[PDB]
Amino acid sequence: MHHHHHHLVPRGSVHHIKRRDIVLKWELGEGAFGKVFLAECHNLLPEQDKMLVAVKALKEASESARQDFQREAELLTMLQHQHIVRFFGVCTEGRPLLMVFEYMRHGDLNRFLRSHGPDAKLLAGGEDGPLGLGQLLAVASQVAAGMVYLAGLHFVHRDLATRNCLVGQGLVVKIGDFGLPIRWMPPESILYRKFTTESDVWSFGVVLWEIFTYGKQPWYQLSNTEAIDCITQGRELERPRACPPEVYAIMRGCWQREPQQRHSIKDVHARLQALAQAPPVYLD
Ligand SMILES: Cn1cnc(-c2ccc(OC3CCN(C(=O)Cc4ccc(OC(F)(F)F)cc4)CC3)c(C(N)=O)c2)c1
Repeated sequence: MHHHHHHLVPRGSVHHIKRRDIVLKWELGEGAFGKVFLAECHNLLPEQDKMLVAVKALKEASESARQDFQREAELLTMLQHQHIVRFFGVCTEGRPLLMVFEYMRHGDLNRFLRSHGPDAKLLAGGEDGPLGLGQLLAVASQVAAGMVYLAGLHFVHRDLATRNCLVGQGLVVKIGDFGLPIRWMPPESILYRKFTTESDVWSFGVVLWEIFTYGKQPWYQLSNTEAIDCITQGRELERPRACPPEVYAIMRGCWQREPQQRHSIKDVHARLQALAQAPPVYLD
């Protein structure tokens, strides 16, 4: 499993939550493996007597999982930043074993982008304004910030996509993981299964494309095989209509064929916070 996070050592202890303090309300979507519930958490934070959390319940017993659960929990207690989905602690009192996370009310970034995009009405007869340049750049900057954090910990995500980012209380974007993302992968990751900080910056560039297409499928016009072919052949995703050349220049910097030629996430977030600060002059 996380043999790729073996080098990481958490200094702090895992917080244990009592069963009683967790009051499950109803499921958050269609959780795979676990299923995720929205729950009321008692005595977790002093300021908020009964706060809202996302609770992931583990499916299987056996030291195989019980051991994995403990390592996943330990690593998560270590990952604490404004742009990383917060982990609160675990519950071991009886079965199933629970993992408690911060509630992100607007769900994943992909649906969010789709629902705040030009094709929104086409994606909903369902319920029934497109996110502006600054709004898109804020999202883009928030994600890069999470990636600058993880690179600081020598942590490789391996699955950075808008589907794995979450939106919360007032357009706050945080990187998480819902658990082969070939379309977001660089050629060294496809062919040689080599995942580094450089592999993650490429995926960030794909995330940037996803943001500026309002959740469109990377290589949508291609099958999985067709996509692998174009990635290894050196083909780059076309600059979205919504994307200014200034933002496209960053994606291209992430997609540099040679990993050691790819633009650092520090430089990427820096450039993104600067454009996010003053949106560039762009007209379609
Ligand atoms: C409107 N709506 C419909 N569904 C939702 C919804 C569904 C599931 C949710 O919870 C799950 C998200 C996915 N998970 C995580 O992201 C854990 C993780 C953290 C860091 C992390 O580290 C790192 F580095 F990758 F970021 C890895 C995993 C599990 C928990 C939430 C929520 N967090 O409120 C919201 C909202």
